[PDB]
Amino acid sequence: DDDDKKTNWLKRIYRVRPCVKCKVAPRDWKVKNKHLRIYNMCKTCFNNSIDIGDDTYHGHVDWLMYADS
Amino acid sequence: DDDDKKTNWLKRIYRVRPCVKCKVAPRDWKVKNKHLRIYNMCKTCFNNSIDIGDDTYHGHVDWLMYADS
Ligand SMILES: Nc1ncnc2c1ncn2[C@@H]1O[C@H](COP(=O)(O)OP(=O)(O)O)[C@@H](O)[C@H]1O
Ligand SMILES: Nc1ncnc2c1ncn2[C@@H]1O[C@H](COP(=O)(O)OP(=O)(O)O)[C@@H](O)[C@H]1O
Ligand SMILES: [Cl-]
Ligand SMILES: [Zn+2]
Ligand SMILES: [Zn+2]
Repeated sequence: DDDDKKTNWLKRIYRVRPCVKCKVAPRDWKVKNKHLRIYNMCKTCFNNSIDIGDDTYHGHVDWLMYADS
Repeated sequence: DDDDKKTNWLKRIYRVRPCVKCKVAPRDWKVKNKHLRIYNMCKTCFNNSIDIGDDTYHGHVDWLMYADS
C-alpha cells in the first residue's frame, strides 16, 4: 500500500538524520494539517540557540504525510 | 538552505529504491505542480504490466519539492 511507503520513508528520514547542532538527539517536529514538519534541531538545541543568539541552524522541512496529493 | 535538504533527500529517495518490479531500472516519475510523483515502476515494467494484465504494482508516491508548505 502506497501510504505505507510514504510513512516508512518518513520514519527513516526522521531516524537517520539527527539534530543538526548536537548530531545526537533526534529533531523536534510537529504535525501541520497533512504535513509533518521536521525542525532542523532538537528542542534543547533550539532553546539554546535563542539563548546564545544564534539563528544559523533555525529552519525545517515539511513532508506530505500521504502518498497522494 | 532548507530547500536543498528537501532536494537532496529526493535525489537520494529516487536513487536507492529502484523499480518495484524489476529492482534494477530507476522509477518513472513526473512533475505535478509543486510535487514530484515517483511511480512504483520504471516505464518498461509499467507498460509490461498492462500487457500481462497485472495491476499489483501500479501506484506512486508524491513528494512536495519544497521545504516549506
Ligand atoms: N527545533 C527547531 N529547530 C530549528 N528551527 C526551529 C525549531 N523550532 C522552531 N524553529 C523555527 O522557528 C520559526 C517558527 O516555526 P513555526 O512555529 O513552525 O512557524 P509557524 O509560526 O508557521 O507555525 C521557524 O523559522 C522554524 O523553522
Ligand atoms: N510507471 C508506473 N508505475 C506504476 N504505476 C503507474 C506508472 N505510471 C502510471 N501509473 C499508475 O496509473 C495511474 C495513472 O497515473 P497518473 O497519470 O499519474 O494519474 P493522473 O491521471 O492523476 O495524472 C495511477 O494509478 C498511477 O499510479
Ligand atoms: Cl514531501
Ligand atoms: Zn540538538
Ligand atoms: Zn522495472
